[PDB]
Amino acid sequence: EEILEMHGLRRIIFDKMTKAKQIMPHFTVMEEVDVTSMVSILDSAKARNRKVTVTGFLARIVPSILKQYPYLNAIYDETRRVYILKKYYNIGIAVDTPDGLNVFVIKDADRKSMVEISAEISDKASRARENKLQLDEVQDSTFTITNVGTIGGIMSTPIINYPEVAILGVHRILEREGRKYMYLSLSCDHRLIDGAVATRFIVDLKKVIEDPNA
Amino acid sequence: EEILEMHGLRRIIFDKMTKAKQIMPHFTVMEEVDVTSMVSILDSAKARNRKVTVTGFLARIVPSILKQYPYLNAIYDETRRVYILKKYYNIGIAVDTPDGLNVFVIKDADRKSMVEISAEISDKASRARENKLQLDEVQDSTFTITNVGTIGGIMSTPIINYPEVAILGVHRILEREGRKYMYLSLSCDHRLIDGAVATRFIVDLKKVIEDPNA
Amino acid sequence: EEILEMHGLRRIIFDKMTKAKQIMPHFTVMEEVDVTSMVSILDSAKARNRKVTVTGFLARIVPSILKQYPYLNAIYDETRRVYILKKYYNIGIAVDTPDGLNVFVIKDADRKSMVEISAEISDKASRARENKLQLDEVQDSTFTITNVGTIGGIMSTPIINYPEVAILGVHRILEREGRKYMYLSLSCDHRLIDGAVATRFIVDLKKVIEDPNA
Repeated sequence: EEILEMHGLRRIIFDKMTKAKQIMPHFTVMEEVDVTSMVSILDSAKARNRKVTVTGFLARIVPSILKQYPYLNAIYDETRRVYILKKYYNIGIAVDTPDGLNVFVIKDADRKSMVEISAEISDKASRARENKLQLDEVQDSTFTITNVGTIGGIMSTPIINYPEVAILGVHRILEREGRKYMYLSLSCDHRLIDGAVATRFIVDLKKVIEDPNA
Repeated sequence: EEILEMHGLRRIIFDKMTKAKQIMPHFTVMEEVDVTSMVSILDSAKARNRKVTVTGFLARIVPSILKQYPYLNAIYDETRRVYILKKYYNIGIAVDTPDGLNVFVIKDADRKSMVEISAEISDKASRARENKLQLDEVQDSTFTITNVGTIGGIMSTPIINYPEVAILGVHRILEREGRKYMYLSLSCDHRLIDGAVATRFIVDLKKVIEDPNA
Repeated sequence: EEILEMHGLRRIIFDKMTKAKQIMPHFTVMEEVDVTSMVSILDSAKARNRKVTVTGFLARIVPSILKQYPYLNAIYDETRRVYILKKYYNIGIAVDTPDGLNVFVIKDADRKSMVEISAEISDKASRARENKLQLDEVQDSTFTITNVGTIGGIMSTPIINYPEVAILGVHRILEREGRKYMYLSLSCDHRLIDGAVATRFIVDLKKVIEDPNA
């Protein structure tokens, strides 16, 4: 066998993790979403004004509900028993780059329209692959979203990006009967966030992918 | 952006949850259940009787299945080595108060009718929203159950209330095809609760909800 | 109320699990699989070929796909600094004993046929539930599987057999359309197995169960 060691980016992502759930107890909850009301909304706009990705539409909605539920847009400090509830919203996006999993951020997401946020993730991801991305662009994720759906998968239990307080898992689309379905999940620090309040969050969010007309 | 320090109640959970998935490695399972037979025994004793809730119900069945699966109801102590299994089954239950989440214990659930159990849940739940609960009433839980199935959600990897040795996760009543199913989840310390002996229990339970004609 | 502490097997697993989800942080993804082609492939081969098990079938394909993601067939280490990816494929498949859970290795599995495999898995099994098993047959698992779908449960968050770096949960099969599906959960270490690769693995498994023919 060939023993192989640890890298830079690999040593980072190793470390982020060994710590993330060294000190954040993970709770994870899910619902499903009648995404048919969603799915077509991109297809009509993928018709005129490419693009809006699935990643891209979600990041559009997610902030305005973290607005109602503040406990989820927050950070975990080393002053120990402490807080940082961030009022501004820069959301993280986990992408696969040939070296290892890289998180980056959408500058004030609660400001950007559908297309912009989607043109940006396009801008940064292929730039994230060619490993030419900059110090400021990977920093200050108040919250973060992980899509596996462009590969596959029903539902996962993702590990929260430290030191945020919450992460959200996008997955593959379904087709139950005869509507378009998809499972979403939520993982969080089960101390700064209850059971109930994590779930109360996903339903208010679900309701705006349920009703994009709201 | 805002700050602050860890609160009385919130801090008790903070510590409890860190010392939860800090000592106890988590294993969770999910089994689907047909609650159709259940739903209408809810709707029939909703009218000619009253109460007997989605929660208040399960609390009635669980203590007897724990009579068969002894490993599931014991609390984990100070000393490593030791386990202590308990022969007296009172279940704790997960109510969200305004002051943070709570766990009260309807005692010896094996000697109270679905009605008492579902009065006692609401009796105590109503007072839990004023933390006007007695220190006595929130004690000694051998097992615990948690209902987001009021607020929403189809699936969970929940956190065992420490020092108990497992937990059960109640969810939303999805209607697939023409009958009613809700997913259940059970997490537990996989040090004494094996791969099988977890599934074996939630598989034995799956029966009891799937025919309350028992 | 009964003390009862720790025995032989109980100690080996307790200790093995305490330390498992104590170093290795646990990310896990689920995929649903159309096993109708598999299931009918069993029954045509059961009416005449004595074998093959749900396990053993899965087990045959497993090493094939580890030969495509080098990372999942690996085992963690002493001094932190190291990782050792394994090149031969020995799949440890875990069944029940009377004392608790056991794991044993169906060794160099990429060579053996589905009939070959399933005869071995059922052999070592009835042995291990008699605790009549060699130090030999419990050697170098490069990768672990856990079928509780013989008991029930659509899914679980199975914890990786230490220090192997991936695991796979096998589950209860349910009829939908009604076609035939079950869920496939793969847990693993999130230090190496980035999100995308876990999924990229269990879409790459999901695709083989669905097309056993090309």
